[PDB]
Amino acid sequence: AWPKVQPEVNIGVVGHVDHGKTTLVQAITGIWTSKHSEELKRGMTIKLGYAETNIGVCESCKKPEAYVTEPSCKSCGSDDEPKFLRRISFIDAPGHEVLMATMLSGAALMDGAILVVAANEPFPQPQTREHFVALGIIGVKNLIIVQNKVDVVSKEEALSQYRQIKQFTKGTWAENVPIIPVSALHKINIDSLIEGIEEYIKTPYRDLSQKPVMLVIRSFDVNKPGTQFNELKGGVIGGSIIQGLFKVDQEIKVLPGLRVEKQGKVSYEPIFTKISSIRFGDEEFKEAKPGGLVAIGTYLDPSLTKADNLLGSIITLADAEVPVLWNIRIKYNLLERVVGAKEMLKVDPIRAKETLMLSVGSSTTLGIVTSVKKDEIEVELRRPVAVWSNNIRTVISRQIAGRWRMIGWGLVEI
Ligand SMILES: Nc1nc2c(ncn2[C@@H]2O[C@H](COP(=O)(O)OP(=O)(O)NP(=O)(O)O)[C@@H](O)[C@H]2O)c(=O)[nH]1
Ligand SMILES: Nc1nc2c(ncn2[C@@H]2O[C@H](COP(=O)(O)OP(=O)(O)O)[C@@H](O)[C@H]2O)c(=O)[nH]1
Repeated sequence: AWPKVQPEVNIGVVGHVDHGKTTLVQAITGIWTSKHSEELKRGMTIKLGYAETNIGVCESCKKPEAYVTEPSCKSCGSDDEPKFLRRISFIDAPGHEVLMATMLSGAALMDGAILVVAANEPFPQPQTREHFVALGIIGVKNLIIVQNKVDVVSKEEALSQYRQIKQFTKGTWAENVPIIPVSALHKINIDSLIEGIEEYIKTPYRDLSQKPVMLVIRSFDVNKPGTQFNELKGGVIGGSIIQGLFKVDQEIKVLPGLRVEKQGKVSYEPIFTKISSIRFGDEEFKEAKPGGLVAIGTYLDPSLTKADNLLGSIITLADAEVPVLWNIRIKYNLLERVVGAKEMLKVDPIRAKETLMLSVGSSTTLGIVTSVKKDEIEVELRRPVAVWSNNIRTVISRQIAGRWRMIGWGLVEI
């Protein structure tokens, strides 16, 4: 049989609202991310859609038809069980997509991505352009561009758009990003895309020795009304593990931790607890490595997690040595101009004393610029951030319009 393992890679599906995301993830996993089917034990997030599936391959059959997401090769001859390759995950935003602190969270999480393009829409729609830059900012490594709705246009028209795309990434990092044409609605050429993600979005190297770090993006009080006091469960923490691994029964801590305001002065003292359980989807595990969205059971007073109280925090082992700074130094790189409302907009260089919004992992706090230089700036922060590794990508954003907007990215230096 195939093994009941956990996902080992996260793929985010980004698509201009109405190009195919929700349906495309379904054509692959067989699940509908956005609005869906179970909560009694089905993995949930702050708001974003999420789905997982196994990936296999039939040894006898030819490709791409040989890739399967289920343990069967009948579809092409064999009564033989196909070869398992890996279990994967998909994340996307329900009938929408950026939401501004969401696209920033899903960044330290995404291992690769998929840009959905409607084949019956002139390329590139505005929202696609910004998705495109957002991905560059985010540092999206492995990318695949999917030409959706290809079944509603002619081969020639599809080809026409194909070129437009190829000659839009003609001079960017996307230079070679593959373009795969499909129909998520009617499921057409879906097998090629699965080949395409097996080739272009490979599972990243995993140094299992690195110190464990998980980004918290969800947390709650699982207890239902009526629960008896001696029978209630500890708080629960949903997040994605970035590096290392966590095991049930390990002592851990939450950073920055608990916000305490003694003497009218704010300050955060880390929150300690132990892992009571690890769950991926609806199945329990012993350990939790990077890949997929994991649910961690603790021994925390439900008041602590209740209603995503711990969102933006990170979990590490109790003795892990992780700074928690209220002032950080960032080696940055801005954008020349941002996708403005009308047509464009030019970004002003970082001016001192102006308030910005940085993203660190699943964190997003506002800070005041205290220092500003060619390649570096320093900022005071409203709330502190845990810095588990040296250079951790950060996303600088400015309330350009009336709405915050990415204006560059940088590395947190310590
Ligand atoms: N690791 C782990 N995860 C669990 C356990 N029990 C439940 N979960 C997680 O809890 C999730 C569902 O949470 P949910 O019941 O919707 O929280 P809630 O009851 O809406 N919080 P509230 O009652 O304040 O509205 C599932 O996706 C599942 O993974 C457990 O014992 N261990
Ligand atoms: N013809 C065609 N229609 C599609 C395809 N994928 C999705 N659709 C249509 O678009 C709708 C879903 O749009 P949706 O995926 O929710 O937009 P999103 O939430 O931004 O991803 C469905 O009602 C489908 O009828 C496709 O591959 N081909």
